[PDB]
Order: sequence, then structure tokens, then C-alpha cells
Amino acid sequence: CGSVSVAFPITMLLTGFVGNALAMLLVSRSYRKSFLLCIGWLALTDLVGQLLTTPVVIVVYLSKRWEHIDPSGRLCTFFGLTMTVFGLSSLFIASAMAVERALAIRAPHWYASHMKTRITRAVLLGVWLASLAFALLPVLGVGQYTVQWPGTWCFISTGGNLFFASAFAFLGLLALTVTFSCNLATIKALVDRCRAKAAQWGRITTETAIQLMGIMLVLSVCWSPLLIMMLKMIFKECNFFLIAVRLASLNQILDPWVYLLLRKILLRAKYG
Amino acid sequence: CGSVSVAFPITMLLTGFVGNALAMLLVSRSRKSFLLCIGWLALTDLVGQLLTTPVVIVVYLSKRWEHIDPGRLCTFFGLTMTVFGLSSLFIASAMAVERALAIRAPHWYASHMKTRITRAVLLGVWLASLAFALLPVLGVGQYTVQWPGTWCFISTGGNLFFASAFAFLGLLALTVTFSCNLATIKALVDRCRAKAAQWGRITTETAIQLMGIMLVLSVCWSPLLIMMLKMIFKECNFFLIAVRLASLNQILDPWVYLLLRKILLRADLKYG
Ligand SMILES: CCCCC[C@H](O)/C=C/[C@H]1[C@H](O)CC(=O)[C@@H]1C/C=C\CCCC(=O)O
Ligand SMILES: CCCCC[C@H](O)/C=C/[C@H]1[C@H](O)CC(=O)[C@@H]1C/C=C\CCCC(=O)O
Repeated sequence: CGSVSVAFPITMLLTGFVGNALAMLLVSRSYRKSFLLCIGWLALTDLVGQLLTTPVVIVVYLSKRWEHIDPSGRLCTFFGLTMTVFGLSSLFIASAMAVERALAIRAPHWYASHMKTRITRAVLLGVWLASLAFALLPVLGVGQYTVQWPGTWCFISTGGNLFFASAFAFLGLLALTVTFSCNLATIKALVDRCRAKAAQWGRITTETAIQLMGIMLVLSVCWSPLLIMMLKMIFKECNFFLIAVRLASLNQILDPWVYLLLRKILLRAKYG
Repeated sequence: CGSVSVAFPITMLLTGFVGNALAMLLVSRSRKSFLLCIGWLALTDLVGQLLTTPVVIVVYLSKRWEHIDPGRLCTFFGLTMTVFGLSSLFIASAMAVERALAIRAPHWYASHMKTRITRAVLLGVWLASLAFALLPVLGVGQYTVQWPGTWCFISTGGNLFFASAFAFLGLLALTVTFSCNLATIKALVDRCRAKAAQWGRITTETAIQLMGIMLVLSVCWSPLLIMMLKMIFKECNFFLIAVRLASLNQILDPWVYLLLRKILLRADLKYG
């Protein structure tokens, strides 16, 4: 019972709150560019997901059974839905930003003059409503949310329960595929411009390349074990699945740092 | 066995490295003496984490300390815990006296403060803490294996004298730090009320800085020092939580002094 400890949810709630609050504080001070707008609501998305989820886990620990706390399973269905909504939201808000950076450097002339904040609100609103619509399936009969080991959290049941558990996994793999494909394309598109002009111009490219590669590293470390393990169960088992959902939750903790806060700490054929 | 988990030392080693490395990076970029003392404080905390955590991880992954250490490593482990624990406690206490004497006489402090004094205070604390930790090797005290067999520390039951000398030294370091900060806060608000948004903005920001130092130290170090005193004059479980809370102070050090300011950066009577 090494993983059964309230020290993890309490630590994850405090670090997630502080990181996401500092991010929302800086964006309110600076503006409202669209990149600042998308990061501000991404930090707000991750924080709400942590406040709606973690306090329930702490109560179950300090009380010592989910069944006697939740008769009829009213709270468990809400818990599993909130896990699915905010999990997919972070995955696809990041995928949207990957397409933004790809189309920005591909055409800085048209992007710097035709990008509007009304498009940013449309993409943020579309991801929210689409992810909520998918999480409503177990309430509508397609899928089921059940209590997971060790009785302190609810998630998608893995054994049309197997179809719904498979639709979530491929959606996550899709979000990582779009994010990794656009970032690698942006890195190559950025280095080619640096090699055509050839310390200011080359310094920005390497700093931006580290930014894109770091995003891929966090996502692949945090989300891969959970998505892969779900696929293995559809087609120690209780123990490793708890570590995986905690690693997936870590991605929403590291989000404000990989996008905004680390840049601020390090901020501040000679022009070359 | 909720506290017996390698997830804590691994997590604490990575967060401690990142925080202290970013601190050392910023001070090198900017050798004032306040920047110098923070730079070597972050270097102290990192070395203490690098000398201690890798041993704990091996004991976890191997599944007994005795068969691994036929007690040469255990004595070195307890000494390193004592050296770097006291160093952080009294380097912070030294800085508290620096801020007290700086605002008390900004005229003499801004003209007579030299970097050779900063190196003398940093060197004195290091050698004094090493001298105290050498006592168990010299016969006064003892380092023993602690529950659950993954770390060594001062035995608590002249073993009782040496265990009591460590606890009172910690209470002394918190007393000096809390006394100087409260005096500095009062001296700063009184100067702000004599001139009466720029001048009042600096005072409140510095007051939050001083109060935050007191909150971290009292939360991280109080349970360990008090619990040792209770045992000299669940017992295995709470003592592990206490030494992990004391270690948390060295993780939060680079943020409470340097990194949080960087993220948030930028009757005499806009100057007020
Ligand atoms: C699929 C994952 C999406 C979740 C997104 C959300 O932002 C994360 C919430 C986490 C947060 O890190 C703290 C916490 O405990 C929440 C629940 C995560 C795992 C439950 C483990 C229960 C236990 O500790 O026993
Ligand atoms: C007296 C305190 C001085 C220690 C200062 C040093 O900076 C802290 C080192 C910590 C670090 O946070 C990770 C770690 O495990 C080191 C040892 C701390 C507790 C041992 C518990 C062993 C276990 O987990 O089982």
C-alpha cells in the first residue's frame, strides 16, 4: 500500500493551484496577443479541474468506504465525468496551440494581420463543449464510471463500456499526434530561416526549439502510461493504474511552467 | 506502509534540483551581497540533496541497510543530514540579521558592507555545522538506521545530549530569524507612515517577503524539532513525515528568496 497515501493529492492540489494562479496573474497584467489569451484560459482550465476533483479524494482518505459515503453512486458519476472533461481539454487546447505556432511561422505576414481574438474564443469554447459531450456518454448509456482502487477515485470502467474506454484512449493518442507533428514541423521551419540568414537571430531559434521539445517531453512522459495501460486492459494491475492517472494529472500541474512561468524566470548566407 | 514509497525521494530530488539550479543561474547572471548569499544558499541546498537522496533510492529499489552497509555509509548519511540541515537554518538566520541592520542604517550599510564579510559568514556557518556533526564520530552521539530502514539520523533513544543540542540549535535559528523579521517589518512600516504609491508599494511587498520566510520555516522545521524533544524526554511513522517536512524547506528556499520575486517582477507629503 505504498501508493495509498493522502500526501499525493494534497501535494498535487497545492502545486497545481500556485502554478496556475501565477500564470493567470501574469496574463491579466499583460494583455486582455492571442498566445497570452490561450495560455490564460488553459491555466484556468487546469485549476478548475483540480478544485473539482482533489477535495473529494481527500475526504475519502480522512474518513476511512466510497459506497457508504456515496449511496446510489451520485458522486462517482460526477467524479469520472470531471476527470474525462478536463483531461481531454488540456490535451486538445495544447494541440490547438501547436497548430497556431505552425501556421504563425509558416505565414507571419498573414498571421500578424488577420489573427483575431474572436477565433481564439471559438477554439477554446469548441474544445470545452466537445469534451463535455464525450463525457456525457456514460450518463446516456454508452459507457460507465466505476470506483477504482483503492476506493478513493472514479474513472472510466475498462472491464458499450469497452468501446467508450477505447474512444477516450485514441482521442488522447490523437492529441499527442497532432501536437508532436506540428512541433517538429515548426522546429524545422524555424531552423531553415536561421540557416538562410547566416547572435540575435540564431539565439531566438534555439530558445524556441527548446520550448517546443519540452512540451513533447512532458506530454509523452505524463500521458503515455495511462493511455497505453487502458489499451492493454480493454484487450499490481490496480496499483500501476493509480500511478498512471497520477502521472496524467501531473501534466496539468506542469502546464503553467512549460508555457509561461519558465520563460519568465529565464527572461532577460552581432546581428547574426 | 503509506509513507514507505520511493515516489517521495525521487520527487523531492527533481524539484530541489530545478529550483536551486534556476536560482544559481540568475545570480551568476546578475558576482550586491544579498544576491551572493542567495546564490551560495541554493548551492548548499543542492549539494545536500545530491549527497543524500541517491542513497535512499538505492535502498528502496534493492529491497536491508545492514546487508548493503556492513555502518560506514550510515554514519556518513547522518552527518550529511546534520550539516546541511543546520547550514540552511543559520544561513537564513544570518540573512535575517542582514535585513535588520540594513533598514536600521541604510546610510552605513550601503557604504561599509563588503563581499568579504559575506564570504566570512557563509564560511563560518559551514565549518561550524560540520564541527557539530563530527561529534558522533568522536564518541558524543550516535547515528542509527531509522524506520523504515531507508535513512539514518541522530538516535533519540551521550546520545540524549547530542540529540538535544541539535534541537535547541534549530529553535535558536528560528528564534533569531523570527525576531529580526518582525523587527524589520515594524521598522519598515513606521518609515512608510512618516513620509505619508511607490513608497508604500515597496513596504508591503517586503513585508509579504519577510512573513513568507517565517511561515515556511515554522511549517517545515517545527514538527521535527519538537518531536525529537518529545522522544528524548506511530512513533516511527510520524518521524519520517517530520524529516520529509524539514527537507521540504530546502526545496522551497530558492522560491521564497529569489524565484517568486522574478515571476512577479514588474506626514512629509504619485511618489507617495
Ligand atoms: C485522467 C486524469 C485527468 C485529471 C485532470 C485533473 O486536473 C487532475 C486532478 C488530480 C490532481 O492532481 C490532484 C488529484 O488528486 C486529482 C485526481 C487525480 C488522481 C486521483 C487519484 C486518487 C488517489 O490519490 O488515490
Ligand atoms: C534534517 C534534514 C536535512 C536534510 C537536508 C537535505 O536537503 C534533504 C534531503 C532529502 C531530499 O528532500 C530528498 C531525501 O530523501 C533526502 C532525505 C530526507 C529524508 C529521508 C527520508 C528517507 C525516505 O524517504 O524513506
